[PDB]
Amino acid sequence: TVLARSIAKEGFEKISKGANPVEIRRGVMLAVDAVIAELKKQSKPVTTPEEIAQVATISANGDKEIGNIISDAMKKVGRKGVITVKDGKTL
Amino acid sequence: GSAKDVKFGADARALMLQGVDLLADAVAVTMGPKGRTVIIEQSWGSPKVTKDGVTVAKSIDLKDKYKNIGAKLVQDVANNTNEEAGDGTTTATVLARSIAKEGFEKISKGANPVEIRRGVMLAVDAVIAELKKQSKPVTTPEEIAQVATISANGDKEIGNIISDAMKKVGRKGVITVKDGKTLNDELEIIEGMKFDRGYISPYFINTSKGQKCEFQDAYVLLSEKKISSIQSIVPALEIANAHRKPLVIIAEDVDGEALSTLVLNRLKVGLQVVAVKAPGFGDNRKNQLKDMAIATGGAVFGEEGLTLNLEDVQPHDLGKVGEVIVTKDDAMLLKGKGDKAQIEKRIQEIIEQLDVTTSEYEKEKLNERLAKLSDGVAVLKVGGTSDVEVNEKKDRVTDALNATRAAVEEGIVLGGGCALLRCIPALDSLTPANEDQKIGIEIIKRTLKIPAMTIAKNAGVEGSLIVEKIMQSSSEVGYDAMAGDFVNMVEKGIIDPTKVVRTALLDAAGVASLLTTAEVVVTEIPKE
Amino acid sequence: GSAKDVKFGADARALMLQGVDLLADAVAVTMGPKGRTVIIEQSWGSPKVTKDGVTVAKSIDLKDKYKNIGAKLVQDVANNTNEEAGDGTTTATVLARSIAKEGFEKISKGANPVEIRRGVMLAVDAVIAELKKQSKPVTTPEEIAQVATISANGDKEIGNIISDAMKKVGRKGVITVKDGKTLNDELEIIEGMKFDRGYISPYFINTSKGQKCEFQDAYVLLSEKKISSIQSIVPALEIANAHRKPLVIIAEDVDGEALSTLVLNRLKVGLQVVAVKAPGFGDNRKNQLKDMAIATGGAVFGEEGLTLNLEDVQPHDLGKVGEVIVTKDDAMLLKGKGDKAQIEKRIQEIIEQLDVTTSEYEKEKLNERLAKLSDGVAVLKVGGTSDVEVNEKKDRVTDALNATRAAVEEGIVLGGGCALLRCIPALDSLTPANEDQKIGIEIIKRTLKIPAMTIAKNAGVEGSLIVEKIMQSSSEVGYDAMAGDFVNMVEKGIIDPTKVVRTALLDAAGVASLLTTAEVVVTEIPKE
Amino acid sequence: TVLARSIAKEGFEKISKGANPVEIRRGVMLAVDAVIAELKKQSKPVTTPEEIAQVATISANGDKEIGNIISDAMKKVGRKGVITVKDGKTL
Ligand SMILES: Nc1ncnc2c1ncn2[C@@H]1O[C@H](COP(=O)(O)OP(=O)(O)O)[C@@H](O)[C@H]1O
Ligand SMILES: Nc1ncnc2c1ncn2[C@@H]1O[C@H](COP(=O)(O)OP(=O)(O)O)[C@@H](O)[C@H]1O
Ligand code: BEF
Ligand code: BEF
Ligand SMILES: [K+]
Ligand SMILES: [K+]
Ligand SMILES: [Mg+2]
Ligand SMILES: [Mg+2]
Repeated sequence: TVLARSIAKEGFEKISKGANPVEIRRGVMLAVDAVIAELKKQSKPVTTPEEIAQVATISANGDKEIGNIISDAMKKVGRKGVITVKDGKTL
Repeated sequence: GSAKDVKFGADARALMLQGVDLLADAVAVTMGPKGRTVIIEQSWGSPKVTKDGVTVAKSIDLKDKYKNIGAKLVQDVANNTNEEAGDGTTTATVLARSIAKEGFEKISKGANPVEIRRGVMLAVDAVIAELKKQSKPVTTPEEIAQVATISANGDKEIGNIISDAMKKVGRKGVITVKDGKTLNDELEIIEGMKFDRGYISPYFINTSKGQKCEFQDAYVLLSEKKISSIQSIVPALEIANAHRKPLVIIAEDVDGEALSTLVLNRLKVGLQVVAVKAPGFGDNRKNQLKDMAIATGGAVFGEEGLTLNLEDVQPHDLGKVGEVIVTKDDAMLLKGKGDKAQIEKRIQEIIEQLDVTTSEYEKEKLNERLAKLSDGVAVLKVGGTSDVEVNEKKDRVTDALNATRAAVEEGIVLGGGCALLRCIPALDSLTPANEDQKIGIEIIKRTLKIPAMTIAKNAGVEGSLIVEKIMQSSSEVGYDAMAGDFVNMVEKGIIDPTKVVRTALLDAAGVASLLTTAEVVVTEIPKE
Repeated sequence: GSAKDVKFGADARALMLQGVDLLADAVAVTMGPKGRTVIIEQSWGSPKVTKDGVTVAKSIDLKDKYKNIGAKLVQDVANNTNEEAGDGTTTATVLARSIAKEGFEKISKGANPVEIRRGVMLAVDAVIAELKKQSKPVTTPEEIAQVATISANGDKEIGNIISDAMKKVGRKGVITVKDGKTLNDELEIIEGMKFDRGYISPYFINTSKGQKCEFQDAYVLLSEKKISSIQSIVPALEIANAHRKPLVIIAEDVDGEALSTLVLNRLKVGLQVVAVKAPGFGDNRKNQLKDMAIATGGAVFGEEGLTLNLEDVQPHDLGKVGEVIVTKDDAMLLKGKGDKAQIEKRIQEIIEQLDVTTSEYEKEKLNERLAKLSDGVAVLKVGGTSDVEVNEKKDRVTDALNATRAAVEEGIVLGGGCALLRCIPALDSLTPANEDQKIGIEIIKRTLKIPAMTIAKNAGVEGSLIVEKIMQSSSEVGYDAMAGDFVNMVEKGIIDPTKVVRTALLDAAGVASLLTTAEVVVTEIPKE
Repeated sequence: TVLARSIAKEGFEKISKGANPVEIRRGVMLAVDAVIAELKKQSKPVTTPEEIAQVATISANGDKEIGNIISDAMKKVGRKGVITVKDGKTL
């Protein structure tokens, strides 16, 4: 959403009388294609079960118990197994 | 009746022209390259984002009764052009406004607006007679790629896909567009026959693969009504087992008894059979099973007034196919040995049956029978990342696709507006019968400049200045509004179907020149 | 009951006269050449664009109760004239207003409005008695073309089409207009009989064309009640196959059993048959099948108190037709060999059957049977590019077509208003019985100038100046408001039916001279 | 006045976020200095008394009596004399 607003805001400024927004669009998508082409180069596969524990901990807003539970559940079922969450009752 | 309100003379003319000017200012921005999109609120979900000048015109409905009269009559122009030609609706709306505005000036007390109407139509007849002279048929498959590329807002992928789809299917083949799912566009050429229905029992799977029943050189049994009993089904299988070939059973349905027979002989020693219901739903399948029969060479059984029965079948009475592929939701027959000399006679029957009638549903399933039977159809799955995007590109693909089919039948002509600008010298030799018809011819002479002028205006340059320098120039020279300089056209690849140019002009002039003959306007009271 | 509001004297006169003036100013602009169209808001779709002066009048309904009374009473003038003659409705509305205005001026305290009414009607009687003297029958087929050309707003193509259609069908033949599809107008002269009903089973198509069954030199089987069984149908077909001619089966219906036999014998060896139901709907078809019978020469089977049965048929008992054409929605019999000496006796029975009765629907289908049978009917499919245009051009075509059919029965007279202007000398010899009757005669004497005056006005010239220079001129001279100069009329081709002139005058004077006798007006309260 | 609006209109378009209106002013005055310096080159002095009648005739909305009257008044008083107008009474 912040990326959407930023492209909207920066787009609703350059619209003068001589600008072609449709070509600006073509350039926007050329740039997006090239940048998602760079992410994949500097990407690296996740191999160790501690990288699973880190990915979980970060997107859970830094809750480290969540990271250990999700890493444990994914070790005992497989990284492409079926984990599913429910409304617990305990504390 | 309803309490009404009347307005006379210049006051009413002004209000309607305000309605016209609004609806045309809204649509004029979407013209040519450097044209611009229009966001329309959809009442239920996310909005539309268009560039087509009918989605823009049909949406805009006005509060005031007099302005709405102007808007409605412009919707009628944009709509008549869309149905008749498929592109050129913005070209129509701007030509319409120009004829209304130029008309709501020459209306003095002594002017005869009806004779002016007659002169306007004298001018239009001469100009569409001049377009047809300077027109030329579309011949090379590079000209097809060009027309498609132009009407798609200069997207060359659209031009190549449509030219490719039209080379492998024929210039009058059947191309159809769908909401794609991937990110890129795809050309899928269905070759052969297929209907949206799978095998009944998941025991016919002999593939050891993705849930398929797969045969080669099979027989076909076509039944109109159900196969209820063991009695009716047994003779066909004796034939199939005797000749030692697989068998497909296409019927309205296979009852649990005949079904229990089929599954049994499949699971033990291993007779090769498989069953599917009919395409459907009612009266249609009766024709469509008949189509399949002559495509493979055989007879539909249980027919109403032939009543070919199942109990007396014979091996020649079964259809023959080279290979059969059946999944859980669809069956495909590929290489029917069906005496092509007779299926062509069939095709000719179905094509006249559509030229005769139209019901939007009989003609729908009608084209289904041609496509399913004829030379494989092309389908175009368009890409995109979000929904509103796909609907835009899909509006452009269809306008690109309609344009090419209107060029192959009626020739091409210069683009950028230069098609009409190159007709004014035709108007300069008209000899009007009186003063009023002279006014009309001058109305058209001015209006022919509007298309080129509105493209330069949208490009950000001076409109009339570009128009003047074109007319001074040669016959093949005109304005490329993207590159922003003058070019030869056909060498550069800017062309439009002559059909779209002439129908756009004709539907606009027709409607507009009648509005300008008005003197009174009667509207319902706006109670609340 | 409902709370009401009363108004007396000059106040009510003024308000009603305000309502009359508005509705008549709206329509007066649509008079003669150089008249101008009027756009009416339709509550649902694109608006109308008319020039007919009743479509303009029946729409205008005013908010105020008193002005609306004026409007309604002018609407009733315009409508009485249309139904009686079919053209001249603008002519009536301006005459009605002129008698109303001149009447709400002479109403002082000592005047008697009802004797003024009596004087007006003495003047009107004298003038329509003068029209009939200066009337002359229309004889040459060129005067037909002129009457049409004039009342169609000067469209000469329309005049040639209606004159041609009336040469090939008879001056009292049956011409009827339809919404055409092409760009130009088409005259189609239907030959024989045709009814709006097609074949039952789509297996009788032997044309390999636009879904037609086409026979030559066929038999006809006319049945009043259904053909249910194989039993009743077989003997007729044995006749048809033996004589080796096709057979058509017009019955109330063909039940599925005899139908199954018909379809069977068609699809194998190939007996030539076809079936259609009766025209309909109830008691009518009983007469129309009998009409069909004697037109071809045969017998209707199952008749009530004759009950000709199907099982004992004979080849003379079947009708014979030279050519048979049946499509998916309509069948046409062309050249029935029916002993013309007897179909003529039938015509005489049906024409006496209409002179006796009138129900607006019994007389409707009555005329359907006459036209269908003898001289064939003409249809006039009108061109145009958009809908509103076709609807406009169609209002003008019908007004021309009503004019020609009202001229061939009651003669022609000068046009441009000169018809009435050449009657004023008749009023100058009336000797009124008292003062009030003199006022009425003077009212009409003034009113007779209104038509010529309102035409010149729309043309942009001085109305009354042209009217005077006409009266000073000879008897054949008057004003061509298109060319803008004085001409002989018949040599120039400006003429009008005497029927439209007198009925417009008579319906206007009739209603207007009664409005002017009013002293009180009672209206419902305008609650909300 | 028409030249002013055209400069205002054309000026209130080029004002984006990165444009410098004050430097645009400097260029405007560079252009104006350059153009009034070209007028003075293609200018020519007025010598004949018919060109006086012509200038007067033009700026008076083409009233030729006015042009001749002002030429006569300026022949009889000097080209830098004093002419002055009053509310006349005659026709
Ligand atoms: N790249 C271009 N340069 C100049 N003119 C063009 C170009 N592309 C299209 N045009 C012209 O613009 C007009 C608009 O065509 P149309 O399909 O009606 O566009 P729209 O769909 O926006 O109305 C056509 O007459 C066409 O020839
Ligand atoms: N070309 C013409 N020149 C002069 N008068 C004409 C011409 N055409 C029609 N008129 C007159 O105008 C009147 C209007 O004709 P009609 O069709 O009844 O009126 P409307 O215009 O309401 O249809 C008629 O009396 C006719 O004689
Ligand atoms: F808006 Be386009 F010319 F159809
Ligand atoms: F409007 Be017309 F006089 F019928
Ligand atoms: K568009
Ligand atoms: K009229
Ligand atoms: Mg379009
Ligand atoms: Mg009329």
